[PDB]
Amino acid sequence: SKLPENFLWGGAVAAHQLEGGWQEGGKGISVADVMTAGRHGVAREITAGVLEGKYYPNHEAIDFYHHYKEDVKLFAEMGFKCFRTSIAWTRIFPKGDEAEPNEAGLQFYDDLFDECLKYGIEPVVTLSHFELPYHLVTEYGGFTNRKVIDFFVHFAEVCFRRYKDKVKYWMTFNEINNQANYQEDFAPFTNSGIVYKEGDDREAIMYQAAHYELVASARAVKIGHAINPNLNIGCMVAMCPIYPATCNPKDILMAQKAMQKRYYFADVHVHGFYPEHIFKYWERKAIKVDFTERDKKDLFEGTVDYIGFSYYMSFVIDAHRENNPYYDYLETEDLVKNPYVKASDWDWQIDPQGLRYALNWFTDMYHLPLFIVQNGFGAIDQVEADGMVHDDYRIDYLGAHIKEMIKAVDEDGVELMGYTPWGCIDLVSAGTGEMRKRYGFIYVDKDDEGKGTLKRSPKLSFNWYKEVIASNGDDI
Amino acid sequence: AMSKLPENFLWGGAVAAHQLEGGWQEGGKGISVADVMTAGRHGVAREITAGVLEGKYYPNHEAIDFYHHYKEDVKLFAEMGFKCFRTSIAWTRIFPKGDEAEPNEAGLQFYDDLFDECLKYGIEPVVTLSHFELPYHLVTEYGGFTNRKVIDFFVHFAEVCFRRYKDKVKYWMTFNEINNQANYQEDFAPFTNSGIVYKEGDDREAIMYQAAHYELVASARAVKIGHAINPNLNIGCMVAMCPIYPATCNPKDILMAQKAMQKRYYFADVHVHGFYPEHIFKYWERKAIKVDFTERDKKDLFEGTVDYIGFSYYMSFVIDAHRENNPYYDYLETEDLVKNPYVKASDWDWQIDPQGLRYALNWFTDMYHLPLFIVQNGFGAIDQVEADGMVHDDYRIDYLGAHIKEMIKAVDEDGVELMGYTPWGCIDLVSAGTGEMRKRYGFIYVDKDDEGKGTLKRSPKLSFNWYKEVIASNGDDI
Ligand SMILES: O=P(O)(O)OC[C@H]1O[C@@H](OC[C@H]2O[C@@H](O)[C@H](O)[C@@H](O)[C@@H]2O)[C@H](O)[C@@H](O)[C@@H]1O
Ligand SMILES: O=P(O)(O)OC[C@H]1O[C@@H](OC[C@H]2O[C@@H](O)[C@H](O)[C@@H](O)[C@@H]2O)[C@H](O)[C@@H](O)[C@@H]1O
Repeated sequence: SKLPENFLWGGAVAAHQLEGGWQEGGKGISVADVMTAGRHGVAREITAGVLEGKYYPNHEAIDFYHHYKEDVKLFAEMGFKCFRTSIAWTRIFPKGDEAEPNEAGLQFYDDLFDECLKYGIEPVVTLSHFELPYHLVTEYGGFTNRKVIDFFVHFAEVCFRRYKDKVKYWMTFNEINNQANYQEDFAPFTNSGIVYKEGDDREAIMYQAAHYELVASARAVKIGHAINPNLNIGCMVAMCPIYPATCNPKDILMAQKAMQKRYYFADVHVHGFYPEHIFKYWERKAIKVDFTERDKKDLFEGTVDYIGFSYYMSFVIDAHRENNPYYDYLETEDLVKNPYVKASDWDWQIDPQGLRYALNWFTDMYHLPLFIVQNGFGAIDQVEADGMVHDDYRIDYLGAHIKEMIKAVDEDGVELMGYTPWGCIDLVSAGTGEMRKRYGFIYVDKDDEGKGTLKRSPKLSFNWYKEVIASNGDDI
Repeated sequence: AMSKLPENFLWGGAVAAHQLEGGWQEGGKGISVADVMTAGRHGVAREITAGVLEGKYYPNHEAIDFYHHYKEDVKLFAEMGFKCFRTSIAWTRIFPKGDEAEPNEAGLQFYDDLFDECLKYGIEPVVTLSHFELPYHLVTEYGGFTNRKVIDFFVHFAEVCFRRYKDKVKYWMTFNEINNQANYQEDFAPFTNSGIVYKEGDDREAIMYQAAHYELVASARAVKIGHAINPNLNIGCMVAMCPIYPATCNPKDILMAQKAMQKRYYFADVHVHGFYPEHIFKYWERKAIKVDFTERDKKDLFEGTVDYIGFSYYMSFVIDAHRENNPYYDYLETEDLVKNPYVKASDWDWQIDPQGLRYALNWFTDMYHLPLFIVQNGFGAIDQVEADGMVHDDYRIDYLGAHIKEMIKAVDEDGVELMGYTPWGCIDLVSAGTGEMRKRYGFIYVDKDDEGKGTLKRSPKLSFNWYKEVIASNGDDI
């Protein structure tokens, strides 16, 4: 085979997107519990707490909390070699600032992790995934507050210890670089728990939180390895490679400066220091960041073991916008459409070839092992009279990507730990809080009005993926 | 009130021993590879003759007699106010055949006198150990750098120079533009980079990779002994940086660009990181290229990484996926590249893209986080002397000006770490590619034509006083 024997095939999810039981076992209100439903072309509403008259899809989600044994069993039917999820911060520390963790909460993950380990499924765990306690947001302002660093490090330490011999693979902060787009409220609210107000420099406040998180990460990495040196602790960034529209030298420069801005987090996770261009940017913009000598030391001592990343699409930038003499990157303004590729009904361009670019790029910059912890295809699914979703459009997409990651390993020589398709069981979509935007090999009976039996049934892609794993990639 | 560039920025001018020196037999200097290369023209290759052949014109034999003129010439460098001066040590001046037990004293003394003369004016020498001029005996007798035995010979040479000049030269580089031979389809680079003489049947690519590996090992070893002799020496690598742009956002074009860069600059990853990128090893399998490569070599490479990246910039390239039957995205420099439709070009069809210099600087910075040194940049054009007795080379001034502006942006806005800036061919010399005098790069005009005649008189061009003023104001006033 072309992939190494122990290659980690699996499937990915996040606590707040699937678990449900948002109030069970003392679980506290998380940022996710206050975001209402939306849709393609309509933003999710972020409320000042749980308001009457609103629908909050994450509250009940797909009730994985009461269903996990049945679902894990399916994951084992496909033959997962691993399973990625996050530990819900608000199940361990309801409000965030407690001196002691919620035991019921630790127990739930004990029970979940034991369940996977029965079938030989190695857990892969993300510490923060879009679900910090909503209390740290109201009470402290989220990761704008330096003291929240220690709250995260407490939470991580607790988690490392309880699971030091059950969980081999960890990631600190989910897609730490989504907030690179400070222009809208989603990323800053979910990466970082930032609610903006009048006169706030949104960009300035984003960089501070990002810095606190990068520093929280480096401290957590360090502490993990002390507890169990064998732990593998990685970072996690959303990779959307950014292509220059043409060989016009300005487009070229725009592309390079955009990548630099979108992925400086990686350089810090990896090299242990900020690149010079960020400081130059801050000076230019008069952005001041609370950045200490101790921070600088934590960052250099807390670099990651591998890079985990999501991949769904690629972008294209050009130099069309004038009044940009410094070549700033505006995610909401500088991006144009790639004429050479197709897209989803949500307009996420489909570019499997970009997965290979990405893998090569990470490899060339960083020379660390890599882990595709999210890749997937969100689409409308229908049920055929035969009772099964025939999702060949999903199979085609996953398929084309696998073929490219294999080329990268076999022809290019990148070290890739594994591959984890995203939303492996139908779940509440992050960007939209939509059920109708489905990603799973497994269909869950529930719609965007929250009606349905919630019964699960396999999709056409279920057996397909099963054969993929069993063939270790030789059968696409 | 500070400048955008550091106060100790190393402004200077660059050349190579075999293109200006002459005295190609003086002091027992041996025949080098350049001494058997005839003169050419744009479109017409120089001829690589087997030995020095009667009835053939070899322009490097006399060049501009800098060997006799150096003192007055260095005086001109001082007049413009150079902070540094870059040249190479002619290998064949130290080891005429290359395999001697003991070095040549007269050759050593020459560079002693030359370096002394620079320092009399406060000009810091920047030295390149191998610059397209290895001993020709090593070609005929050993097969050049295709022979593991030449690693030793080179390191012995590096060692002698490091010793002799350990308190005179602070800035060194090992192999000039070591990556040119990435273009192995044509004879030039492989023969100048590496002393390779191909015959019918050769796997040109495979042989290039071997010589390159040996030079990379020889480079690591030189770095290590240089530092042992004096840990303060700055010893760098030297690569030709022609950045390679994808034609369009077609993913296939994007990938051709990334893979081309990977192919053309792996040299740098080795110099900097101290090991090969995996993609090379993978590539070598697909091609069944066998490279003689010991654990000892592994160790040397990993331990002799460089202090800084010296590079040359002249232009940007463009690539696309138009070529058929390339399912693995191999890179052929003579076939995959297309013209940039957005820029202008010199009379020798070199494209002018100063913004590409800024891209280059960020690329090195992003990949390697080392100090960079722009050690060659220049504009080759036809000069004519006006009635005031001076060449009015505004074209040159404009070219250099534009590049300098971009590099300032890289520093002042992008934060790259740049040690200095060395316009190439600061004095009119014999060109690499063509062995031409008419392709002038200089701030200083040398009266000598392509038929070998002229008084060899030196005189300032208009750019002379321009550069002087660029330096005096540390780039403030371009
Ligand atoms: O549910 P969604 O909206 O389809 O998102 C998919 C899945 O991937 C990750 O985020 C997806 C993307 O959402 C935006 O922030 C940007 O377009 C991208 O940067 C980002 O990758 C999340 O990890 C996950 O929770 C999402 O459900
Ligand atoms: O060949 P020229 O006109 O002298 O210009 C090159 C000059 O700078 C450096 O570049 C070498 C060039 O040789 C050509 O054959 C290639 O096509 C170019 O890509 C390459 O840059 C040399 O280091 C120097 O010796 C040359 O004089």
